Amino acid sequence: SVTVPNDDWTLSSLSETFDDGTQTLQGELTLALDKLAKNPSNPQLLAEYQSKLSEYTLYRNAQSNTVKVIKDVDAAIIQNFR
Amino acid sequence: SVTVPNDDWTLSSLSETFDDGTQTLQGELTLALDKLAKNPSNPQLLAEYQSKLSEYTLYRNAQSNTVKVIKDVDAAIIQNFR
Amino acid sequence: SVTVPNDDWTLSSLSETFDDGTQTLQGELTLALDKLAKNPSNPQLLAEYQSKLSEYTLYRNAQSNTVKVIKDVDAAIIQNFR
Amino acid sequence: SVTVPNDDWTLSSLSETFDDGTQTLQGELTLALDKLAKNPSNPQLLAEYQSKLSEYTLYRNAQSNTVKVIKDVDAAIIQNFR
Amino acid sequence: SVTVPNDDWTLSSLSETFDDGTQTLQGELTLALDKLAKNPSNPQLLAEYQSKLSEYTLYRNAQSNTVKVIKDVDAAIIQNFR
Amino acid sequence: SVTVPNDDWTLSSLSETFDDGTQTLQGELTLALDKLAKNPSNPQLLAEYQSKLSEYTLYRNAQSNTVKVIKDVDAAIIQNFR
Amino acid sequence: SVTVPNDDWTLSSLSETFDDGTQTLQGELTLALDKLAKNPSNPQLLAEYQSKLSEYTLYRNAQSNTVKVIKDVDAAIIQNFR
Amino acid sequence: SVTVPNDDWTLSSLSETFDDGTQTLQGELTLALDKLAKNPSNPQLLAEYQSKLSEYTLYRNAQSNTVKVIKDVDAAIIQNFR
Amino acid sequence: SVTVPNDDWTLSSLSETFDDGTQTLQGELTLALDKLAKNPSNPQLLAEYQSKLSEYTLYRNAQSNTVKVIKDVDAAIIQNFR
Amino acid sequence: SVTVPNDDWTLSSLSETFDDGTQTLQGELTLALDKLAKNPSNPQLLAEYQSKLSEYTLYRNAQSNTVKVIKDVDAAIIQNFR
Amino acid sequence: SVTVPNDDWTLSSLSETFDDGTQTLQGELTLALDKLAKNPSNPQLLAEYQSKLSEYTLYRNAQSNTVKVIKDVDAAIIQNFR
Amino acid sequence: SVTVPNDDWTLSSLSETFDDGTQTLQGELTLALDKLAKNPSNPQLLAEYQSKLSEYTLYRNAQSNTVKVIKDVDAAIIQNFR
Amino acid sequence: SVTVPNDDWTLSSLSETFDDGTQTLQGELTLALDKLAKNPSNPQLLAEYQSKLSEYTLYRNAQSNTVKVIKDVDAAIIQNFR
Amino acid sequence: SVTVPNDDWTLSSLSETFDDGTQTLQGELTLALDKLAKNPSNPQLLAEYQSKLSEYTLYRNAQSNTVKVIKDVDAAIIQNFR
Amino acid sequence: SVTVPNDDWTLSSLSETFDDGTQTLQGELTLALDKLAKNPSNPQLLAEYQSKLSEYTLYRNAQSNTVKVIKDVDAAIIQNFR
Amino acid sequence: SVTVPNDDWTLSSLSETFDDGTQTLQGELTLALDKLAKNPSNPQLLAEYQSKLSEYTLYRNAQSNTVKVIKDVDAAIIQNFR
Amino acid sequence: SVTVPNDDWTLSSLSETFDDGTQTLQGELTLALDKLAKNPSNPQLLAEYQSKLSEYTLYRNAQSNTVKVIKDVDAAIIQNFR
Amino acid sequence: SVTVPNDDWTLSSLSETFDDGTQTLQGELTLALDKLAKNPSNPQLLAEYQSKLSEYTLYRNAQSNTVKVIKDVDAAIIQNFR
Amino acid sequence: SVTVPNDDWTLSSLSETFDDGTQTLQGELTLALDKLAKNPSNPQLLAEYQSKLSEYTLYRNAQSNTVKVIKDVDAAIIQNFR
Amino acid sequence: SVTVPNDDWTLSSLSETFDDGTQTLQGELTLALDKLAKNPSNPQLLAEYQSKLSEYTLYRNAQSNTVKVIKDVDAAIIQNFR
Amino acid sequence: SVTVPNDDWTLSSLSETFDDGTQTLQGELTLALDKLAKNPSNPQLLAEYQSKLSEYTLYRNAQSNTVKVIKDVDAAIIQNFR
Amino acid sequence: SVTVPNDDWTLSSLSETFDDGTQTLQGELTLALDKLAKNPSNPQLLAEYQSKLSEYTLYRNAQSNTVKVIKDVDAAIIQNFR
Repeated sequence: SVTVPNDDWTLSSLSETFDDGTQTLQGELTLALDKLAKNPSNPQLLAEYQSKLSEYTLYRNAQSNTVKVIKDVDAAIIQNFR
Repeated sequence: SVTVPNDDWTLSSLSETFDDGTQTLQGELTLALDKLAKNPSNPQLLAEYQSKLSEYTLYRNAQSNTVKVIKDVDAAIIQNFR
Repeated sequence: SVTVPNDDWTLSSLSETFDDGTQTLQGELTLALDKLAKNPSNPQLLAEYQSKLSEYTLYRNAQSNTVKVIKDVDAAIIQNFR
Repeated sequence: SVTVPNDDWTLSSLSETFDDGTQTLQGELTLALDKLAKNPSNPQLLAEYQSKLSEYTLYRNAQSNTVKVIKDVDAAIIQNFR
Repeated sequence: SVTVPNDDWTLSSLSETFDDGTQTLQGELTLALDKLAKNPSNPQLLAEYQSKLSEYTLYRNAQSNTVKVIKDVDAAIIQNFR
Repeated sequence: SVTVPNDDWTLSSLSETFDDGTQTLQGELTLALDKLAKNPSNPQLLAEYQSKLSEYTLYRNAQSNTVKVIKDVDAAIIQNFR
Repeated sequence: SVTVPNDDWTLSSLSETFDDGTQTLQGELTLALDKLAKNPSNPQLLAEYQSKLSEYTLYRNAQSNTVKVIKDVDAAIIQNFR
Repeated sequence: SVTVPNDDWTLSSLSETFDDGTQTLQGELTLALDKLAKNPSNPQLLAEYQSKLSEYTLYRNAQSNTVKVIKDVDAAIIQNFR
Repeated sequence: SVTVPNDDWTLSSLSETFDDGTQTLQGELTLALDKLAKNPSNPQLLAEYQSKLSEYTLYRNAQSNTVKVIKDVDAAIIQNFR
Repeated sequence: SVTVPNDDWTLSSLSETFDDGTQTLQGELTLALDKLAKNPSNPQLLAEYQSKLSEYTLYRNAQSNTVKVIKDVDAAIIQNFR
Repeated sequence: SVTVPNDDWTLSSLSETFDDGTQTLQGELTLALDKLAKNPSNPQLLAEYQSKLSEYTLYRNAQSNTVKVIKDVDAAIIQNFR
Repeated sequence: SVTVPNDDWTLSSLSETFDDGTQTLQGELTLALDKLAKNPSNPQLLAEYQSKLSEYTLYRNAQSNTVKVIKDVDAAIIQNFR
Repeated sequence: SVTVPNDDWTLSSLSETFDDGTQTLQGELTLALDKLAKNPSNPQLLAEYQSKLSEYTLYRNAQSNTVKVIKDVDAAIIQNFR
Repeated sequence: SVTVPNDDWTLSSLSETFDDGTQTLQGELTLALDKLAKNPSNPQLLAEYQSKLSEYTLYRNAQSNTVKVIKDVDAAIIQNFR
Repeated sequence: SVTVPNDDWTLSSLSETFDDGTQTLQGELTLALDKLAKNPSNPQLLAEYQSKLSEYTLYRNAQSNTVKVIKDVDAAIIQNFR
Repeated sequence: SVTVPNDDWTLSSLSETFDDGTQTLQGELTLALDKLAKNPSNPQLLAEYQSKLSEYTLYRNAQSNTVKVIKDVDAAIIQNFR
Repeated sequence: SVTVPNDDWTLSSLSETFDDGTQTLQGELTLALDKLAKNPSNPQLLAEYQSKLSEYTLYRNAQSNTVKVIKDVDAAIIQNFR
Repeated sequence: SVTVPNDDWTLSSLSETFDDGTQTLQGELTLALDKLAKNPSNPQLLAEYQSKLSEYTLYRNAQSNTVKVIKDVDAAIIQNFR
Repeated sequence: SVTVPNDDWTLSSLSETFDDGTQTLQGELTLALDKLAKNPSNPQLLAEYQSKLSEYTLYRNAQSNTVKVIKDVDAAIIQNFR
Repeated sequence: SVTVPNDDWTLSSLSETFDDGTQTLQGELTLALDKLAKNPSNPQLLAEYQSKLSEYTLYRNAQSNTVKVIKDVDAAIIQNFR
Repeated sequence: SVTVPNDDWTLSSLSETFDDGTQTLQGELTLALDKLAKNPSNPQLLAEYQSKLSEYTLYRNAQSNTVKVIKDVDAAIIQNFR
Repeated sequence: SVTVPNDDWTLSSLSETFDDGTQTLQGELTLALDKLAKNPSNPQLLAEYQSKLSEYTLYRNAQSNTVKVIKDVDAAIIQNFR
C-alpha cells in the first residue's frame, strides 16, 4: 500500500546516510593517511594513523584498519538489516 | 452480511497500522543504530542505543532489544487477537 | 403464522445489531490497545487503556477488561433473552 | 412464494459477503507479499509472510498458504452449503 | 456490484505501490551504479555494486543484477497475481 | 410488478460497476502510458506498456491494446447481456 | 436496530477525534517544551511555555499545565458523555 | 487507525529534533572546549568554558557541565514523555 | 500519478549528479593537463597525464584519454538507462 | 453519479502529472541549454544538447528538439485521450 | 520540529560570529599593545593604547580597557539573549 | 468529527509558522545587534539598530524595540485568535 | 384485531425515529462541544456552543442546554403521547 | 418516520459543511493576517488584508472584516434556516 | 503557512545581501579615503575621492558623498520595500 | 455538502499558490533591484531592470513595473474569479 | 368500510411523499445557497442561485424563490386536494 | 409514492455530480490560468490556455473559453432535463 | 497548485544562474581588459582581448565583443524562454 | 538520516581543526627549538624553551614538554570525545 | 543550476592560472633575454637563450622561440578546451 | 545524488593536496640538489643529499632517491585508493 513505499523511502534514505558516513570515512581516510606521510615528524599522527577502532573508545583510523574502513560500508547494509 | 466485511475492513486497516508502527520502529531502529556508530563520542546515544523498552517508562531501542523490535510486529497481530 | 417469522425477523435483526456493537467494540479494542503501546508518553491513554467499564460511568476499555469485551457478545444474546 | 426469493436474497447477499471477505483476503495477500519483498530486513514480516493459518490462532498469510487463500472463496460457497 | 470496483481499487493501488517500489529500485540503481564509478577507490562500493540479491540476505544491487531490477516490475504484477 | 424494477435496479447498479471498472481501466491507462514515456530507462515499463491482455494471464495494458481498453466498456454491456 | 450501531459509529468516530486532538496536543506539547529549552534567549517562548489554558483566552501550553494536557484526553470521553 | 501512526510520525520527527539539538550541543561542545585550550589568553573563553547552564540565564557550556551535555539527550526522550 | 513525477525528480537529480561528476572530471582535466605542461620536470605528472583509466585501478587522466573524458558524460545518461 | 467525478478527479490528477513532467522537462531544458553555452569546452554537453529524443533510446534534449519539448505538453492531453 | 534545530543552527552560527569578533578583538588587542611598547616615540599610539571605547565614538583599545575586551565575549552571549 | 482535527492541524501548522517567523525575527535580532556593535563606524547600522517598527513603514529592529521582538511571538497566538 | 398491531407498528416506528433524532442530537452534541474546545479562537463556535434552543428560531446547542438535549428524548415519548 | 431522520441527517451534514467552510475561512484568516505582518513590503497583501467582502466581487479578508469572519458561522445556521 | 516563512527567509537573506553590499561600500570607503590622503600626488585619486555617484555613470566615492554611503544601507531596506 | 468544502479547499490551495508566486515575484523583485544598483557597470541588468512585462514576451521586472508587481497579487484573486 | 382506511392509507403515504419531496427541496436549498456563498467566483452558481422555477423549464432554486420553497409543502396538501 | 422521492433522490445526486464536475472544471480553470501566467516561457501552456473545447477532441480550457466554463454548470441542469 | 510555484522556483533558480554566469563573464571581462592594457608586451593577450566568441570554438572576450557580453544576460532570459 | 552525516561533518571539521592546531603547535615547536639554539645569548629564549604549559598560565613550549606537544594531538580526539 | 556556475568558477580560476603561467613565462622571457645580452661572455646563456622547448626535455626559452611564448597563452585556452 | 559529487569534491581536493605535497617535494628537491653542488665544503649537505627516506626516521632527499620523489606522486593516487 502506501505503507510499502514508506519502507523503501526510509530504507533508501537510511542507506543513503550509511554510504555517506562511510564515504566520509573514506574522505577522512585520505586525510589521515596523508598526514602521517606528510609529517613524519610527529609520531602521534602516525600513532593515530595506525590503530584499531573501537567505536566508542577508539579513534578510527581508516588506513590503519583496512577492515574497518571497508567494514563500515558493507556493515551499514547489515545495519540496515538490523 | 454487511457486518462481516466490516470486521475485515477494520481488521485490515488495524493490521495496517500495526505494520506501519512496527516498520516505523524499524525505521527508527536504523537511525538509532546508526547514531551510536556514527557518534561514538556521546555515550548517551549508546546508552539510548542499548536499553530495554518498558512501554511507558523506557525509550525503546530497536537495536538494543532485538526481541523488542521483532516483538512488535508479531505482537501486533496478537494485539489484533486482543 | 405471519407472526412467528416476525419474531425471527426481529430477533435476527436485533441479534445482528448486537454482534455489530460488540464487533465495533472489538474494533475499538484494537485501537485502544494500539494507542497505549504506540504512545507510551501519555499515561492517560494507558489510564483509559486499563479500566473497568461501568456502562454509564466508565469508558469501556476492551483490552483492559477482557471480560467486558467478551461479555458483550455473549451478553447480547442474553440481552436478547431479556 | 415470497419465501423463496427470500432465500435467494439472503443467499445472494451472503455469498456477496463471502466473496468480499475472500477478495479482501486477496487484497491483504498482495500487501503481505509485497511487504516481505519490500523489506527484507525484518524477518518477522517474512515470518508472518509464511505461515499456516489456523482460523483463531494463526494470522493467515495469503501468500504463504496458497491453499488458504484459494480455500476461502471456494470454501465460502461450501460454507453457504453449511 | 460495489464489490467489484473494490478489487479494481485495491489492485490499482496495489499495483501502484509495486511500480513505485520498482522505480525506487530504479532510482537506487542509478545511485548505486554512479557510486562505484564515482569512487573507484573503495572496492566495497563495487562489491555492493555487483551482487546477487537474495531478498532477505542480500543487498540488492540493481546494476549488478540486471535481471533483478527488471524482475521486480514484471514480478510485481505476478505478485499481484499471487 | 415489484419484480420488474428490481431488474432495472440490479441492471443499473451492475452497469454502473462495469463503467466504473472500465473507467478505472482508463485511469490506469493514463498512468501506464505516462510511465513508459516518463521513464524510458526501464524497458520493463514499456514491456508492460505493450502487451496483450489475457484476462487471467496477462496484465492488461490499456494503451498497448487499444481494443482491450475500448473493449471492456462495450463488452461490459454485452456482459450485462450475458 | 440499525439505530444502535449508528451511535456506536458516531461515538467511535467522535471518540477518535478526541484522541486525535489530544494527541495533537501532545505533539504540540513536545514542540512547545522543546522550544523553550532550545531557545532560552526568548523568554516569550518560556512565557508561552508556562501558562494556564483558558479555552478561549489562553494559549494552552501542554507542558506548563500537566493537568491540562492529561485533562483533555480523559476529559474528552467525559465530553463524550456530555 | 490512521491516528496511531500519526503519533509515531510525530514522535519520530520530534525525537529526531531532540537528537539533533543535543548533537548540535555536542558540536558546540567540541568548539567550546577547543577554544579555551586554543586560546588560553582570554580567560573569558575559559569562563564560558566552565559554567552551569540555567536554561534561560546561563550559556550552556557542554564541556563545563558534563551532566548538562549528556543530560539533554537522555532528557529529550523524557521530554518526549512530557 | 504522483509516482510519475517522482521518477522525473529522481532522474533529474540523478542526471544532475552525472553532469556534475563529469564536469568535475572536466575541471580536473584542466588541472591535470596544465600540470604536465607546467612542470615538465617531473615525468610522473606526465605519467599520470597519460594513462588509461580503469575505473578502480587506474587514475583517470582526462587529457590522456579523450574518450574517457567524453565518455563519462554520454555514458552517464546511458548509466541513467542502466 | 459518484462515478463521474471520479473520472474528473483522476483526469485532473493525471493531467496534473503530465504538466508537471513537461514542466520538469522545461526545467531540464533550461539547464541543458545553459550547460552547453556555459561550457563550450566539452562538446559532449553540446552533443547532448542537440539530439533527437527517442523515448527509450535517446536522451531528450529539450532545446535540441523544440518540437519534443512542446510536444510533451500537448501530447500529454492527447495521452489523456489515449 | 524542523523549526527547533533552526534556532540551534542560527544560534550556533551567531554565537560563532561573536566569538570570532571578540577573538578578532583579541588579535587587535595584541597588536595594539605591542605597538605602544614597540614605538614609544609616538604618544598617539599610546593615546590610542589607552582609552575607553564607546561603541560608535571611541576606538576600542583592548589593552586599555580590560573590561572592554573581556566584556565583548561574555557580552556577546548576552547579546545572544538579546 | 474529521472537521475538528482539521482545525487542530491548521492551527498547529499556523502556530508553527508564527513561531518560526518570530524566531526568524530573533535570528535577525542577533544579527542586527551584532552589526552595530561590530561596526560602530556606520551610524546607519545603529540608526537601523534603534527604531520603532511600523509594520509596513518601518524596518523592525528587534534589539531596538524589545517590545516588538517579544510582541510578535505572544502576538502571534493572539493573531491565531484573530 | 389487525388494527391493534398497526398502532404498535406505527408507534414502534415512530418511537424509533424519535430516538434516532435525539441520538442524532447527541451526535451533534459531541461535535458541537468538541468544536468550541477545539477552536477557542472563534468565539462564534462558543457562541453557538452556548445558547437556548427555540425550536424554530434557535440553533439548538446540545451542550449549552443540558435540558434541551435530555429533553428531546423524554419529550419524544411525550410527543408520542401527543 | 424514516423521513424525519432524513432531515436530521441532511441538516447535520449540511451544518457540518458550514462549519467547515467557516473554519476554513478561519484558517485562511490566520494565513491572511500573518502575511501582511510577515511581509510589510508589499502593500497589496495589506490591501487584501483589509477589505470588505462582497460575496462575488470581493475577496473576503477575514481579519479585515471581523464581522465577516464571525458572520459566516452564525450566518450559516441562518442559512440552514434559509 | 509554509509560505510565510519563505518570505521571511527571502527577506532575511535579501536584507543580508544589502547590508553586505553597503558594508562592502564602507570597506571601499575606507580604502578610497585612505588613498587620497596617502597619495596626495595623484589628483585623480582625489578626483575619484570626491564625486557624486550616479549609479551607472558615476563611480561612487563613499567619502565624497556622505549621503551616498549612508544612503545605501537605509536605502536598501527601502529597496526591500520596493 | 462534501462538495462545498471541496471548493474551499481548492480555492484555498489555489489562492495559496497565487500568493506564493507573487511573493516569489517579490523575492525576485528584491534581487532584480539590487543587481542594478549593485552592478552599475552592466547596463543590461538595468535594461532588464526597467521593462514592461508582457507575460510571454517580456521578462517581468518587478521594480521596473510597480504596477506589474502589485498587479499579480491582486490580479491573482481576480484570476481566482476567472 | 375497508375502503375508507384505504384512502387514509393512500393519503398518508401520498402526503408522506410530498413532505419528503419538499424536504428534499429544503435539503437542496441548503446546498444551493451554500454553493453561491462558498464559491463567489462562478457567477453561474449565483445565477442558478437566483431564479424563478417554472416546473418544467426552470431549475428551481429554493433560496432564490422563497415562495417556491415554501410553496411546495403547502402546495402539496393542496395537491392532495387535487 | 415511494417512486417520486426516488426521482428526487436521483436528481439530487445527479445534480450534485454536475455541480461537482463543473466546480472541478472551475478548479482546473484556476490551475490552467495560473500556469500560463506563471510560465510564460512555454507557449504550449498558453496554447492549451486558449482553445475551444470540443468535448471529445479538445482539451477544455476554462479560462480560454469563458462560455465553456459557465456553460457546463448551466448546461448540466439542462442535461438534467435531457 | 503546488506545481505552479515549482516553475517559479525553478525559473527563479535558473534565472539566478544565468545572471551569475553573465556576471562572471563580466568579472572576466574586467580581468581580460585589464590584462591587455596592463601588459602591452604580449600581443597574445591583446589577441585574446579582441575576438569573436563562438560558443564552442572561440574564447569569449567580453571586452572585444561588447555585444557578446551584453548578449549573454539578455540572452539568458531568452534562454529561459527556450 | 540527514542528522547522522551532520555529526560526521561536524566531527570531521572539528577534528580537522584539532590537527591543525596541533600541527601549528608543531610548527611553533620547530621555531621555538630553533631559537634557543640559534641564539644562545638570550637565556630567556631558553627559559621559554623549557617550561611546562599550563593552558592559561603557561606559554607552551613544544620542545620543552615533549608530552605536551604529543599530548595535544592525541588529546584532541579525546577532546572530540568530550 | 548551481552546477553551471561551478564550471564558470572552475573555468575562470583555471583560465586564471593559465594566464599566470604564461605571464610568468613572459617574465622569465624578459629575464632570459636580458641575460644573454647582459653577459655575452658565457655562451651557455645564449645557448639557453636560443632553443626549442620540448615540454619535458627542453628548457623553454621564451625569446628563442617566439612561437612558444605566444603559444602558451593561446594554447592555454585551447587547453581549457581540452 | 548529492552524495556522489561529494566524493568527487573530496577526492578532487584530496588529490590536489597530494600533488601539492609532491610538487613541494619537487621544490625541495631542487633546493636540496643545488645545495650540495653549491657548497661542496660541507659534506653534511651531501650526506643529506643522498639518503633513503624512511617516512618517520629519514629526512627524504628527493635527489638522493629518485624513486622516492617519483614515488610520492604516483603513490599519492594509490593513497587515494587507500
